[PDB]
Amino acid sequence: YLPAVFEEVLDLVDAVILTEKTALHLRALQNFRDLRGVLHRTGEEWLVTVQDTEAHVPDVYEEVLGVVPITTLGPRHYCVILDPMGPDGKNQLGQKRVVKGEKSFFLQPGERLERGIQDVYVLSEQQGLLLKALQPLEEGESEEKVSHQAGDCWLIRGPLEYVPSAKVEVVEERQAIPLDQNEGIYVQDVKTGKVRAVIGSTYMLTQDEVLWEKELPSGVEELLNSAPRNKTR
Amino acid sequence: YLPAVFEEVLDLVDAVILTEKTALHLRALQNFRDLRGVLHRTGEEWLVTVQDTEAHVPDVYEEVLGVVPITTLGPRHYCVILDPMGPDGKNQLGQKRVVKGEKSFFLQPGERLERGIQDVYVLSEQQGLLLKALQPLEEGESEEKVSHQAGDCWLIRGPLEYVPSAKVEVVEERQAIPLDQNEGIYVQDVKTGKVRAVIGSTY
Repeated sequence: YLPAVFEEVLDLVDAVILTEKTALHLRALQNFRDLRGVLHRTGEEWLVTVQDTEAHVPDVYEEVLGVVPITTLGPRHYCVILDPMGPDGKNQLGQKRVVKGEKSFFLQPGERLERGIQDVYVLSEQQGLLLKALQPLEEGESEEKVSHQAGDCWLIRGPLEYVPSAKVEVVEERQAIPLDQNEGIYVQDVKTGKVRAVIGSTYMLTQDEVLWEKELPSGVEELLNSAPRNKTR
Repeated sequence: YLPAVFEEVLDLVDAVILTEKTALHLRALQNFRDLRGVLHRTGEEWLVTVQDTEAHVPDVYEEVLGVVPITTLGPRHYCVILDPMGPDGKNQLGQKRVVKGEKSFFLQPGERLERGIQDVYVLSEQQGLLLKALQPLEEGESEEKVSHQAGDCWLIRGPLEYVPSAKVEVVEERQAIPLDQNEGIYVQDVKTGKVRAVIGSTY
């Protein structure tokens, strides 16, 4: 290319190789159309991928930001995208989206993940999850398909795979209570304060229950005759 | 070859010998067609083998990455290929494939193995494997051909050969319990907490 008398050469541009594992983050420096003829006003940010071109060229009206990696959610992985791209083409700022199930995408412009690629909750017959409805009376959208108030809590157990819905928060992992013949623990139903003693077979704590402490007034060294006895047992 | 006035010689190229035990990993530097006339866009990566040519030549539009060894799975060997090449011709990123049974292939571009050439589980009448369904209610695809929930666990025993399916994880190797006349151990059924004492024969 011979530079004309009126033209001035600055430098060569290198079209960054767009692979399946990478995407190009660009931003408009003025109102124009890119190589594919797409309307890009000043300030707007967009992504470029293999679907568009195998190598897009940093244009004079395009500012390169970086290289977006294909956020790959494995078969038992999930993530919570903050400020997710709505259908209108703007970030839903102050909201969040949940995605999972062998999916793979590029993180849309002006977004991020809460934790970033979390392991989908998988829990057996002896493993439970205590959840809390932080938002409002969702009768659909949860495994049970039942309404949860906005503040209360509940427990989900059974051999299944759970994931934090876009309304709820996980409180704790209900576990660790195996009982046999002539053995048990004390539990207090917090809602009513009904202290009781369950014995016999293995028992997981119902949503409103919690381990209760039974004090023995100077009768410990008698019936215990090194380790401090479990006063909830 | 006499270099013309307008042409400039840089250096000689050596076509790397493609054997049955080796494959050539190449990548496109621009949109073009290779010697065999195959469409290769920029950034794309492909493999070359004895099936194509006995010695393919690093071309100017081809970038040499390395030499892929034929990953040879023996008669009692297996492997778990991460990001396996789907039928569309792209890596299924975030997934994995299981292969075994005297097989031998070249690792497709942008892939790897979990452990890399594992010994297929072989276990006698006194050897068991505790497994855990990490994923969802697979009624087919396992030896038993029965559904497993997603989180529970089960045991497989008997004189057979097992392999980790593309859904399950091995927990432990059930073994080490031989009993005879007037001998036994205490066992607790964790699901119900039913502590009991089995005696007599091996269990």
